[PDB]
Amino acid sequence: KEPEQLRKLFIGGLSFETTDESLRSHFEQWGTLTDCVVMRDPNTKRSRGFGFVTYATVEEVDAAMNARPHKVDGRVVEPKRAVSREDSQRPGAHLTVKKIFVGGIKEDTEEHHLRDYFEQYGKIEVIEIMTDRGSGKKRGFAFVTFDDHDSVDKIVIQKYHTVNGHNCEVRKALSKQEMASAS
DNA sequence: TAGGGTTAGGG
Repeated sequence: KEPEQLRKLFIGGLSFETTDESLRSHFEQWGTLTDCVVMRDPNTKRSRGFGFVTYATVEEVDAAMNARPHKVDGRVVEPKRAVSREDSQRPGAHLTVKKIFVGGIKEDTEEHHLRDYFEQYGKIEVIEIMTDRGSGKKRGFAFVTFDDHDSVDKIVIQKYHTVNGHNCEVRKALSKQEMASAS
């Protein structure tokens, strides 16, 4: 059995009217639900506008994500891979982005090294292996842009990534200003 | 639109 964290989707933008039951009614169309909850304010019981659904397998999660866009109780909602409580504290953890930062890549890394690891996650649009503009020296990191934000979301929730023979660190790309704001 | 009484003892 796969870990609960990887079987779970965050569902944002729920209608006020959505309950555990109507959410379940919709998302069971793509597999067995082991968990399904709408988050509510404890005192007022009013919906917080989001919840979670958990499938019995990650394959069912993939099937649900392939069926976007999802309309639940008359509202288009925003399903996202569930980011752990720990990781949710990091700058940019919940951004909707198509680009990843790939850190700690060998100096002799070439585009094909990145394709041979990342193409299995989604359609690649742009690969940029970064060099210093003045010196031409390799800087040890790259950016990869995909055609679907879910490709990025599914990558960054995994721990290890092997490029050009060795582990690298993969994070959602923060803009120049976001990087400054995160410092 | 980021979590449900779900996060650092006591030796």
